[PDB]
Amino acid sequence: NQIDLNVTCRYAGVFHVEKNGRYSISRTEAADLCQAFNSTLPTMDQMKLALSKGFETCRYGFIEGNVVIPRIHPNAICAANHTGVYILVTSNTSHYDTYCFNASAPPEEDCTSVTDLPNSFDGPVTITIVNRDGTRYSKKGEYRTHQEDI
Ligand SMILES: CC1(C)CNCc2ccccc21
Repeated sequence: NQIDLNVTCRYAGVFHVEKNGRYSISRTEAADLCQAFNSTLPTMDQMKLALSKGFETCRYGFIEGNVVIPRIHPNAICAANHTGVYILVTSNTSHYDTYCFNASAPPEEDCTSVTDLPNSFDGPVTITIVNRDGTRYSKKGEYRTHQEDI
């Protein structure tokens, strides 16, 4: 009963969260997960500021209202060479990664490790935050509030 949450640097308080290293988060689980990080889904404006601070990924993830990939550098295999906040227009499917926004974060690039999920609740799941440098923080708990997600 174990969940890995892969997280990134924060950029103006925005970071990327990838569940179990695969597209596997629904829109409702996304909201709950950001809540567990005392965070919210970013707005498009918040994402655009993050991007300007140096944030890019090669993964689809939820923000408030859309599924996007922030791109700085054009790369053929990431959002088809687009730069800027690329918006997913057409897809059959509903599960992606998520982005989260933490207002308490530093204003620009913060590439320190994440070492807590301060707002997770009581539960049976071993939840592991995995940083990009491999550093890990684990705790027993739960964050999903929708039965359909469990
Ligand atoms: C950069 C990213 C999301 C890419 N997929 C693997 C992984 C693992 C730990 C932290 C971050 C990542």
